[PDB]
Amino acid sequence: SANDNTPTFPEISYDVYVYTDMSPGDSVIQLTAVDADEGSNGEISYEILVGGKGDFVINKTTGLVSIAPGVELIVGQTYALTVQASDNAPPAERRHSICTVYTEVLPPNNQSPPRFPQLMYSLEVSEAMRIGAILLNLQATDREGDPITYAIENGDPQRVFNLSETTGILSLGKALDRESTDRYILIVTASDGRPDGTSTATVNIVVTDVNDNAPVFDPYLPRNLSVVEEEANAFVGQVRATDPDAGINGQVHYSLGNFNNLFRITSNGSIYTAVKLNREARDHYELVVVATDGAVHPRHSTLTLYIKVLDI
Ligand SMILES: [Ca+2]
Ligand SMILES: [Ca+2]
Ligand SMILES: [Ca+2]
Ligand SMILES: [Ca+2]
Ligand SMILES: [Ca+2]
Repeated sequence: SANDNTPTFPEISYDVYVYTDMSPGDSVIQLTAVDADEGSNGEISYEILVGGKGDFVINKTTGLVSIAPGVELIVGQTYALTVQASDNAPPAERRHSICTVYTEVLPPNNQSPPRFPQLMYSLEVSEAMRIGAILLNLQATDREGDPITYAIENGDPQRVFNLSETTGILSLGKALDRESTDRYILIVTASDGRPDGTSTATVNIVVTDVNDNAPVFDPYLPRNLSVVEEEANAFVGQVRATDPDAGINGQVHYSLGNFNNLFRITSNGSIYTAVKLNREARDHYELVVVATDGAVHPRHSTLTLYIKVLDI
């Protein structure tokens, strides 16, 4: 006879779920539309029209949608597959119907780990930062809404830092000092709860300097010194101090607390007689030299030297 019946699906739409762990060729859904108008015209030919985006395919005669060749399914991905049941009458006398498949990609067994907003974090702290002061909230959220367990794993042997098990706030647990340790680099972890479900991340704490160390003089350098009389710019002796702080806070500058019209001092701390010294006038000069770090909010140190002038 003629073509008299339209190839029809039983439903309008299909919600079906797909996973990350799937491989090419794995069956997604068997769609079967009835035409039942027997002839060439009773014989159906399926086809995805649009919305597969290269990650899906249907077998023409069977009506079976499968994962396409060579594709990796990204998680949390929407797809809407319009699939067309075409009957095999001539093009003139053809009939068509449509059906839409609504798919979402999931994680393997639908449970990713909890993920951090970043893979690395760069912090900065002053060694002077108050104990208990919060450094960083590590709010790593969990796709499925599971409860999170935070904890540091490596990079903190001291436990100088405390990461709240529940809240993910990173407080400071013991007092910082920069000379002890100049920077910490932690490894931190969120837990889904099961072993498969745990992400990692790295925090890079960098401690910055305060002037909390006065320049200390070398203990062994000579304090009891000699000089020749009747000589301007004559060498007397040398002092030396150091500062375990850094920057301008590390640089030491030598100054004289007395006798600065008589004696002078260099950048390096060498002391010279600025004028023609004399034994008949003054054979005991008890001089005090001062080291001051060249810093904002500076610190001082003193050293009384014992200079006794000789003649020859
Ligand atoms: Ca038909
Ligand atoms: Ca999870
Ligand atoms: Ca310090
Ligand atoms: Ca200092
Ligand atoms: Ca310091």
